[PDB]
Amino acid sequence: MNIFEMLRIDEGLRLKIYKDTEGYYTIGIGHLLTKSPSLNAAKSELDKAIGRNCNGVITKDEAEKLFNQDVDAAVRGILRNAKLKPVYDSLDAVRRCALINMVFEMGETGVAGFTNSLRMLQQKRWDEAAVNLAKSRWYNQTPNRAKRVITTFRTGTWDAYKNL
Repeated sequence: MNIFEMLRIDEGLRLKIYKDTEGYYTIGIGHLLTKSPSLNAAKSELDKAIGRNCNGVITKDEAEKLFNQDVDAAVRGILRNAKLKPVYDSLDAVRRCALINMVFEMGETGVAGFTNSLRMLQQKRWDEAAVNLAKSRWYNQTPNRAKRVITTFRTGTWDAYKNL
């Protein structure tokens, strides 16, 4: 298991504009297009992102390209961020994937806001961090994906994805 397989499990693969759990326009593997209510705005962002007139539809190849871009931006973002970088540096390889996952989903700014949990992760207080992370809108809105990430932080193993 690796970061890509893990996020492919969490986000799915959709070749047509769809709406996320939050109501927004997304395509491919969790690639948010816009928070705007306009399907027309969405289609315009899509064309812009792809470099072609897609009309809401992309190829599997295009989804993967987007995905590669997103994962990379997530990693560089953590490493350029003063709050995240030190937590990432302190972690083992598996738990590193978990932070990557949170950042890809919620942005650097959003994860940077989980002050307390980041502090417990840096301190290797696995159980306490898992308990604090669950006290979030994040967990309440998408409990199954949140539980998988949380278990990954708790155990430092791929157990929660192993079935999936």
